[PDB]
Amino acid sequence: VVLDKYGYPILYYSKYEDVVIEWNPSVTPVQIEKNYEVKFDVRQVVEAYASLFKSRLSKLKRILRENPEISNVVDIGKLNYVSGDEEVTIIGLVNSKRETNRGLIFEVEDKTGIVKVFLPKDSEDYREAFKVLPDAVVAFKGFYSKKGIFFANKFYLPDVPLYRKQKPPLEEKVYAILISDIHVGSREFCEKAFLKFLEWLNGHVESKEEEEIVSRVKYLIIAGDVVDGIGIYPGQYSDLVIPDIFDQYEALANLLANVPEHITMFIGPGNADAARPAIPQPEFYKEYAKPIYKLKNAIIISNPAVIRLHGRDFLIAHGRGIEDVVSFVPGLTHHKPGLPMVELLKMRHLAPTFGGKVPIAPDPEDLLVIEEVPDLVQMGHVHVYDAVVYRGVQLVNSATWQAQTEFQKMVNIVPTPAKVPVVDVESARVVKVLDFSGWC
Ligand SMILES: C[As](C)(=O)[O-]
Ligand SMILES: [Fe+3]
Ligand SMILES: [Zn+2]
Repeated sequence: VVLDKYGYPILYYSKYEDVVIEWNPSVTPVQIEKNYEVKFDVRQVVEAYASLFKSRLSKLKRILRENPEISNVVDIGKLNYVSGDEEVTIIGLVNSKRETNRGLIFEVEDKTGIVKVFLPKDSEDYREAFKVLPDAVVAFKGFYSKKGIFFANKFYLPDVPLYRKQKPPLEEKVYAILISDIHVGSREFCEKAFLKFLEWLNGHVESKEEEEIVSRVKYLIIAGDVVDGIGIYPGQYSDLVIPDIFDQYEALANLLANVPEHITMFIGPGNADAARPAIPQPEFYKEYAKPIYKLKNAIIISNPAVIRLHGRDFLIAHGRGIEDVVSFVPGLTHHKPGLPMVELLKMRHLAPTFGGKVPIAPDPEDLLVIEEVPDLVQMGHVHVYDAVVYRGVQLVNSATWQAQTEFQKMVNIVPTPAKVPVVDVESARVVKVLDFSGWC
């Protein structure tokens, strides 16, 4: 039985009040100038979705036009004023996508019209066109039939540039720790493993290599599902140790209060959090999440957000789009969220698909478009660790602190709890993975 305060689910144990972890005096932190900036945050800004699709198409059409190979772009509404002898390019939204034994049939839409696009079974770009999600913005080079079909010979994605200038080296080596899906309130929350991680952060390490990493750790990024929430799925009460949303954030803040003062924490919301029930999520609902807002070394970031650390762009998103990729693309699955994350980077959109459990807000501007090329992309949500480099961009899933729940077992989700990516800010790369799973 769920309860509501002003409409929101609030309720249906210890809150780590006693938890006190002090810094190890034996370890001295390396004195580095903290160079950080929230480069992008959601808060820095008839048909309900008309303005959103206009914004999405306009933004991604700009990214496609930056490809030197994309030329002779013509409006879809002008396609039969074009003779069948002229090779043209069209840019538009993938409205529909259907496979025949003879190839792929797309319904592509721009600001001027809609057209049926055919791509033959084995056009060298087929593998990519077979993977593209609907409501993504793509380009097609080909000829118009005059029967109503665009016979494409080439398919293009917004993508990331193959060549980008290397960044100047930093004065000192600085590390960033990536975590997500803590799920405080769940019986499956790896409580001891997380306490051992807080000890590790406070210089309580047993090797010299770890000691030189801990001394240089200045940033901690939390990519959503910081609490387990209330009424997220039917039967969730059976798994909750803390069945109160206020007490979940209070328990979380009591743990996060034990994060060293020299570490700047960037905390973003997820789908389990007391935040907007659609994406993008500006922040957390301050009425429920107040205890984390009061942490001295914490900065509440939006979902999505872009954090510039020492000149390196870290794009932080919860990871709702990984689900869209695994459902729509056969062959791609969890156990490896790295490849689905590459597809979102290539589409330059975090969650293009409409209709899923993935609620996309009918906002005026599409803030889910990856407008600028990041150095690192951090996502959570799927509860499986992975890391892959695509064209100099590090794609990384920060896993979870939650062991396999009853519900996860049923929907065949196999998590990799307590696996912590260690990021070298200079190269914006995962250099080590801390494994605290022995405590699970
Ligand atoms: C429990 As979940 C799959 O919403 O991180
Ligand atoms: Fe989660
Ligand atoms: Zn989630």
